[PDB]
Amino acid sequence: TQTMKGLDIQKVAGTWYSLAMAASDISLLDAQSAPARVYVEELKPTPEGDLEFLLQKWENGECAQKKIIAEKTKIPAVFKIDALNENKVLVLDTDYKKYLLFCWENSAQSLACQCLVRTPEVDDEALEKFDKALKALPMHIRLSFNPTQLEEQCHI
Amino acid sequence: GLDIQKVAGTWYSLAMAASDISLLDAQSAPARVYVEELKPTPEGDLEFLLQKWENGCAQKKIIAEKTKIPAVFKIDALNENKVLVLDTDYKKYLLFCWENSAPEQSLACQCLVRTPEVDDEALEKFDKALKALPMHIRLSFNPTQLEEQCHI
Ligand SMILES: CNCCCN1c2ccccc2CCc2ccccc21
Ligand SMILES: CNCCCN1c2ccccc2CCc2ccccc21
Ligand SMILES: CNCCCN1c2ccccc2CCc2ccccc21
Ligand SMILES: CNCCCN1c2ccccc2CCc2ccccc21
Ligand SMILES: [Cl-]
Repeated sequence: TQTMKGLDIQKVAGTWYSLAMAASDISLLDAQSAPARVYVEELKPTPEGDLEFLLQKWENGECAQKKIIAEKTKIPAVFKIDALNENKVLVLDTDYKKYLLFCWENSAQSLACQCLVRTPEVDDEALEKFDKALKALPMHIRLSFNPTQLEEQCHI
Repeated sequence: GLDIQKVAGTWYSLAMAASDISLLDAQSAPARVYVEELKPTPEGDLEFLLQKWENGCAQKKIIAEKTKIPAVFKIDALNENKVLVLDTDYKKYLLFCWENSAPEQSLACQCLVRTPEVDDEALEKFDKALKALPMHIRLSFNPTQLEEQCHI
């Protein structure tokens, strides 16, 4: 999986909306509570060059929040979220101002990718770049959300 | 022009898409139905033999009655539910949609193939047909899922 060259995380800070999602396996995304059914609400880079994700997910009939710190690695658009180097964040592309494409990757191979946007509207260009970036990847499910869902907790 | 005799026989649901996530987001979801067989009738109707996952595979026959429009079939007498055949080469793939027009229109489309194998060309024709439709969920099956009927 190829990641962005020359990513500056200082330019990704702020609130985001998970516009579309895709995964290598149906059961990662299909259920409301599926393991990869996670909604990115905010990105916060640290001075150290780590990337904090503020996430929402449906559990046990309620929307829950979690902060995940993705730690910098030797590769500038690749972050680790465990000590065992099993789970990674891969940033594929961003124009900073409108959209950001990234994947969760687990190499115990599971892949769940998202198209994030800065404003809670459909961006056809962002969706097109998302689809193009996914062309090389073995995705078996894709989901996209309407503007109304983008503004509700857990995209209800 | 669609020839319903040539669409007869065994099929496999390779991929599915729908206008609404909740139509396809569980084995239990209303549009999560797998096509096993198409049978044309002498009267020019099209029988869909389906399987649906229920409490861990149940079989269902639905008759799609011919209309005055070719490749458009009605499932009920209230003209609420329709089958639209989008495209087929008879021997490899068939694309179709369930449609319902009862406050928002529902659409659920499939790519059927003649053998339980991934067909990248058929999946590409399906992807092209869906570009003009407002689909919010899409999923495709691997050869294991193709052979295991309703089980994925
Ligand atoms: C079956 N439990 C799934 C894990 C829950 N999860 C949450 C919880 C709330 C919001 C986001 C997430 C995503 C990932 C994560 C990370 C760390 C602990 C729990 C969770
Ligand atoms: C497989 N690890 C936990 C499952 C959910 N998860 C995914 C999903 C697909 C690919 C990788 C990962 C890595 C960790 C992670 C982090 C936050 C949400 C979901 C997930
Ligand atoms: C492996 N590439 C799949 C080809 C297109 N495909 C996509 C595309 C992007 C994300 C997910 C999927 C899942 C399967 C699917 C189902 C129906 C049409 C296209 C696709
Ligand atoms: C009784 N089932 C009604 C809904 C499921 N359904 C759908 C789904 C989406 C769009 C149209 C339809 C038409 C009816 C029908 C026929 C066969 C399988 C599913 C469905
Ligand atoms: Cl989608």
